[PDB]
Amino acid sequence: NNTIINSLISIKRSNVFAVDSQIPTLYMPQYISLSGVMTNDGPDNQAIASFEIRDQYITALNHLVLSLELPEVKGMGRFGYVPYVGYKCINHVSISSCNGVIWEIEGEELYNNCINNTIALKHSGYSSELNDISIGLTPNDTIKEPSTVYVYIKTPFDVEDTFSSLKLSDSKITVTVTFNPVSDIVIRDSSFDFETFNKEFVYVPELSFIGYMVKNVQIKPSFIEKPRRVIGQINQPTATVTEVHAATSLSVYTKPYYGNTDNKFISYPGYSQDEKDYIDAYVSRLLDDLVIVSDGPPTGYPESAEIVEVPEDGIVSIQDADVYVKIDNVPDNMSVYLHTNLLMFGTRKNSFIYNISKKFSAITGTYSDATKRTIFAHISHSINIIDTSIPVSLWTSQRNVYNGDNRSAESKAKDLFINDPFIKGIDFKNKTDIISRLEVRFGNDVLYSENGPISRIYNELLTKSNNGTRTLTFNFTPKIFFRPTTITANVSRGKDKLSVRVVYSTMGVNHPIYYVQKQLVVVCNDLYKVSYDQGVSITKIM
Amino acid sequence: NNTIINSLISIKRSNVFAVDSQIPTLYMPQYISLSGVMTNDGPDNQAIASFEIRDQYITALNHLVLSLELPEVKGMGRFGYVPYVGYKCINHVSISSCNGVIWEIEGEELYNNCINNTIALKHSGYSSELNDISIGLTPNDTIKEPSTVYVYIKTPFDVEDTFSSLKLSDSKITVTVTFNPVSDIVIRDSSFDFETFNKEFVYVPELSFIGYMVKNVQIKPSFIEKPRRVIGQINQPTATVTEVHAATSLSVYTKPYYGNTDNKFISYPGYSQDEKDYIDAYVSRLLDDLVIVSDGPPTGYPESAEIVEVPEDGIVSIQDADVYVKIDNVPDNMSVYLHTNLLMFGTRKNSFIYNISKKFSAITGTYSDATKRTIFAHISHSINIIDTSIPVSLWTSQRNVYNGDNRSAESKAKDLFINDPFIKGIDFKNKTDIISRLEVRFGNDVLYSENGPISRIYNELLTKSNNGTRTLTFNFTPKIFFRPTTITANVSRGKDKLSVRVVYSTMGVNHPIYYVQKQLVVVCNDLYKVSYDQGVSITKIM
Amino acid sequence: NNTIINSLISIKRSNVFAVDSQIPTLYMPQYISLSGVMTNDGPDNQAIASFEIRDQYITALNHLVLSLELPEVKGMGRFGYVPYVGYKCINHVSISSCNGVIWEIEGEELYNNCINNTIALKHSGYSSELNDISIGLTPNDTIKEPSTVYVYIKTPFDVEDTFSSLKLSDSKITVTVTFNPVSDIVIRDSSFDFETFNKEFVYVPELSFIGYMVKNVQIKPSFIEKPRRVIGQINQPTATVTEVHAATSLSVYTKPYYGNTDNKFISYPGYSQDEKDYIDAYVSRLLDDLVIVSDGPPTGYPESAEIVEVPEDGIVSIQDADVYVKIDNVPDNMSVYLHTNLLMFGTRKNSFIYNISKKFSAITGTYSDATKRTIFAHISHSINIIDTSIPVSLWTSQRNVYNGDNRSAESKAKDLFINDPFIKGIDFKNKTDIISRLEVRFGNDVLYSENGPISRIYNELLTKSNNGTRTLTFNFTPKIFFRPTTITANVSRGKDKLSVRVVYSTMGVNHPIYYVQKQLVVVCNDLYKVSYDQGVSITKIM
Repeated sequence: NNTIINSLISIKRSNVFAVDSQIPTLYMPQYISLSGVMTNDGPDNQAIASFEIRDQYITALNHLVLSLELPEVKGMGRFGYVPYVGYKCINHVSISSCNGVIWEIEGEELYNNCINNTIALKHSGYSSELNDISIGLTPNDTIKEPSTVYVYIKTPFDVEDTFSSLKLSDSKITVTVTFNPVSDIVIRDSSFDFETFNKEFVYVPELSFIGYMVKNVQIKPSFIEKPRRVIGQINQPTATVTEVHAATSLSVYTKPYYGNTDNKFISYPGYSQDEKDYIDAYVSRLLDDLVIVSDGPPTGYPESAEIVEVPEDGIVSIQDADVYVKIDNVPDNMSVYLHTNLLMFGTRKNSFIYNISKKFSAITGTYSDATKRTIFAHISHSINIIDTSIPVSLWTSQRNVYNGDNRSAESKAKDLFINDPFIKGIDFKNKTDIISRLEVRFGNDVLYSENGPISRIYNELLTKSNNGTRTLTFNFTPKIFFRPTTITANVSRGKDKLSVRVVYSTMGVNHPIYYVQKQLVVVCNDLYKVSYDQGVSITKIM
Repeated sequence: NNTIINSLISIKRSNVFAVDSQIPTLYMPQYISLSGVMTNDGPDNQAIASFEIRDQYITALNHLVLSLELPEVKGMGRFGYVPYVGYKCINHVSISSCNGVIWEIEGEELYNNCINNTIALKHSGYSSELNDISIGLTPNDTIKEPSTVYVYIKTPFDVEDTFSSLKLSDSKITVTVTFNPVSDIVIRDSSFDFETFNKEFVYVPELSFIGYMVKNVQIKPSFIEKPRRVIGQINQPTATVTEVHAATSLSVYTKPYYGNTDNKFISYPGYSQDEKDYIDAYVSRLLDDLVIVSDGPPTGYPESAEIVEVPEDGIVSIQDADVYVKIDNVPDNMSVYLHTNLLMFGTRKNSFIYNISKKFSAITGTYSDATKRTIFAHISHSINIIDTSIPVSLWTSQRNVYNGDNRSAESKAKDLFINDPFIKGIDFKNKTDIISRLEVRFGNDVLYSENGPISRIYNELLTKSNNGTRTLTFNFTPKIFFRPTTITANVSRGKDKLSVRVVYSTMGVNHPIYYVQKQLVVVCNDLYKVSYDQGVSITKIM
Repeated sequence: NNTIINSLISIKRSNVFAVDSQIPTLYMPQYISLSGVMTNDGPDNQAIASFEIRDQYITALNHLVLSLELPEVKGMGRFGYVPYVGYKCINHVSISSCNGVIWEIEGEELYNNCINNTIALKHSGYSSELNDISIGLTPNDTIKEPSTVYVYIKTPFDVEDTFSSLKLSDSKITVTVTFNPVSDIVIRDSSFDFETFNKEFVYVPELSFIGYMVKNVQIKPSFIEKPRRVIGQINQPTATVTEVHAATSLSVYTKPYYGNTDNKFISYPGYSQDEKDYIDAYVSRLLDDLVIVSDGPPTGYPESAEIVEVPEDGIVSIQDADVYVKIDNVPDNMSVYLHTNLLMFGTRKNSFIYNISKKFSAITGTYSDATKRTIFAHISHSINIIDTSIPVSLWTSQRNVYNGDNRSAESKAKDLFINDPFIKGIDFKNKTDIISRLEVRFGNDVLYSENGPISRIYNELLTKSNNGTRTLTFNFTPKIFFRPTTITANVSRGKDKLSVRVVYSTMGVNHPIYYVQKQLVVVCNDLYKVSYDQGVSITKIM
């Protein structure tokens, strides 16, 4: 061993075993919490909370956390909050000064920036207590107990802590939070008295931040990135963000538009949010009408329903599709029935039929004489996240030549209103990639084009995220310590804008998901200079 | 595309594409492992392992890892290790030189610092193999096979690798590990011969660390943070840490005190540690006594037990509560019975009753003729984490007007001794927040006060942790490269101390968990200067 | 509160609230994707894709991503891709210039470097769509739909983004990807027409990278680490990497060699890759032959099979082992049977026996008259990851004194060919540590020796990984900004090499897994200097 030590044993070297331990600026942090001023004026009387931060001792601040006291939900229907309820109820956030807006973000973009922060996401409300679809039995029954959720309003001032902090520069800072209508953050059946709930519900907010009391602060200018959103017209595959002079990134995604529907869906998995969870919740809801053990032909189904007695061999053939169903402990007086067309969709009477019953291979279970119901054991099916994301209105579409919804009255009563504001793609999990081509143009010249989502793969790799978006990043320079790298305009050559064009993929004219309306969302991060001369001021880089 | 590359094309610029690649200090790392010296003197003859580090070539060190050789557990009872068994058996760790203690930590605080390190936590012993509750059948049977567990003793010397490393100078460094009783790290039934196990069990430790052999080390002074904790009096909502002169943080949490009990609990979920897992383990244990299938009235239950035959409609009414129990394949000669008061608690006769049977709404299952038992299918219940965290001693408490434990002898035999040293709150998962208010005072002046756990929300956000504590951090300055920012005393004004006052929520005099004793835990991180002049020396900042 | 802000209120201090915001090098990033040139000119017509990056505008590059287009798999057998299919089909990657190879890696080492990057791993092909063992029913049936996977080729140029980027000193850079045969990345039964699949399968690659267009680049030299591996002779417990002059790390692991077998295994868990998942998949496959309900003695099993009728008390004794099997709803004309020796191994008659039936304690379930099969409720067993990792060839081994595979013809038909190239250890999860002692020698001198895998514990702790390897790291100096610390050679003493010796564990008294052939793997990271005098050049540090 000693011979290797002697093999170890003159150049100028950097000390990697000691540090010169520099003394920082003298400061003292403090967690400050303020109650706001609530306003409900004009646009559908929307809720706006205003917080004024004016202190001679608060020199700088960062890490904004908005808390919300959710009330006790009493009643008789089925009710649950959407996952991350705290983020979903934020429509817009705006930080301002005497000189105007310093930074502002749309609710969905704040969520998108925090999507990879599991801690922040939990805090906003991701619990079985909140997200499970609870049931009221009596008019005085408690559906949900009161709860407090915490929303981390991630800002550019948190990146490098004290270094990136917002300096107040002897000015009043006003944080303004615009809320989404409570209908958005709630999942309910028709049975629930939403009318009374909507009237009585009030957002109860409190803004908290980390304040810094700094002795002899030496302020210098900085740069900030402001996200700017462009939502295209319904089913328009283009968006243009004008006046692009110094952008650090460009993000592209799609959103479904459910305005052509009642926002009612057959099932929701609640707290369990995996792709398998959405599917299982759906299959579970259909099974009660799909396999019926009755004496004799089942009653209470539309005349359009084709309920067939299962043969001795257990195989029911629905055209090309074969469904094997074998139920144990069936009474001698009863028979096993299969609903041959629970949900079906067709463009013409001679067209291809999209039938949900055809999506089942094998159904096995045991009948309970005690509870007079079937307890399914093993199911073989080809159901997917797209089926679970079909608004019930699209099965009943004018475009559908058949009845479409052949379920029982009971099943239809259990349908849920889902108005989740932050849905992407055409499914609840944004699994299906509906973009075949992406084309970005700086002016009239093609800046980037792709077929596969390589820009999404890079976005996920570079940010270590499981939920990325097709993103072009122009800045690979360290934040705060350097002026960000940007795509830079040439007004003379008319390179004032970024135009995005997509080429969507298609399904059969016979799949209800074909009729889901899409909107293209383009997000641009513009570079701004922060000056602290006469209070806090921001200037667009040009 | 070329017009955009021409749109890209004199200011002083920082090179972001090249680096000057500076030569570091000449060193050679080495993984060194040492066997210690075991001592069992004085306080209940507690186990203390001592490791002496001194090598003409070891210049500096970091990343301490304690290996523990767990023996083969042979015998007849039910036995399991606590999750993260390696951390749980550490009572205290102390690094010291000829000049005295350099750094020391209480076992629970070392665990708290490593709670967000999933890798370190797995290494300490978190598996099906160690943490499941295993069963012995013969006196020579193997309950547990031998295993090695690795405990990462996180120190302030690992933060910035070689830069933050502990320099040994020429002094002898002594690492001293104080071990908790084996009783603490084991979960067992009464059937297990713990008496023989306790006598025969010996901690078998080995300390490993990364040692650096540095040629011509140039040592400079440093700063280190030392955690200091104060445990309040049983049930007292106050604690004070005296002599606070330069603290970087203050943390507040509570701990249950189970000294007033036998430390016996009805159930443990083993390796599965989710809130649902604790609850499911509990429900599973109760169900065997809760719904009985017998010919006729069930036998072998206390006279105080009220077992009722389930009516034809399947609904059994226990006062206000309605329990629906429908079991399939019941023999013709037998009936279904419900235990109306399995577990009961009352402080007064003909007054409020905490009844565990009332916590069930629906119970379905099928009777097995082959194994003469019920295989429960679906259970609707309101059992919580608190219920699963009630010691069984409290159900039998002298406060209790009722017998309380109306379970079978068989059920009671399956109860488990749990002595896990690192339990927080009043439940096994520290879910229930028992602090309504927190008030911190620097001297006589209020430094901070809160109602909601905002300080915990910030602690979780700032440290990216799922298991935070109400913490006030005063240092937001980068570690190692800067002198930490601290709350600084003014002895003249009497600002020598930090006094914590909480306000506890209450469960109610008729809830068995009301009788769980609490302890306030206040943790203060004091700033210290490290000098390497005459061996390693530390000096408290004042 | 104000008295504490006055308690806050001259030394030179570092500004922690402002930054001088330095302007970076003027650049513009771009995501570039190129189609390659496919070659199959030996050794065994192995597929080699070549990508040439020659651009007057591309100054530097990093973040290489290989996309592969997987075709539609049509046919009749059972087929599934291996988890992380994208990484598994890479045999070798080589980046080179006019001056030769700059950096190259063996496919397994690229995977090992990316094993802790969950995002990259998902992208390469980890999904129920890709990894589930799918079934074809007709010769025209679609087993797998077409899919695209993305393989992140992690290089030393991504570490510090633009700073660590590969500069192209106006030279053509050629990326060369060598592909493993498609057999390696596929899991199939005998029924599948692999012959036609292998003929028709073609790798369809596309290389993507982040190019940087830099104005007035100021290039400086750098250092790079190149992984180099040596695979020992079959069952030889030693390996030696020659010409070691400046290594930053040394890694040691073993690989099973399944060449002495048909690469057929009884079960695979598909997408579900937990240790429990592998075990459950295995137990599920054995159960159909383990507990038989027939009239009367079961038929279609080898004469060597010992199938016993389960007694009234339900307990069947297989020597020391007791198996309790209780099946419900068994017809009056039928009996319950237990296969006493489903799989048995021995190298000597009337000596030790490894019997898989003996690894079961209890088996319960209910017979379905409807599907004429047993639905197993609860199983008590002692089956582990090793048992699921034993090739069927070892049961049929010449050394085996018994028949070995006493399963039904049906069971044997469901066996799967697994040729996963990146298997470590002797089990599918590399859980079992088969090294009792490790000894590393730099020349003739012992550099390091250990018994337990402390080097693996440190590797996992230091890199924050769940799947580490026994690794000695010599560099603890920050990458890019410093010349890496290395173990240095002394050619005179013959310290030119690193010689590793291992003592494999006996793996138990009579385990078939002891006859799985092992290959000791040693990986060395050699330090290379990157120079740009004329084009891009590398030089091995000596």
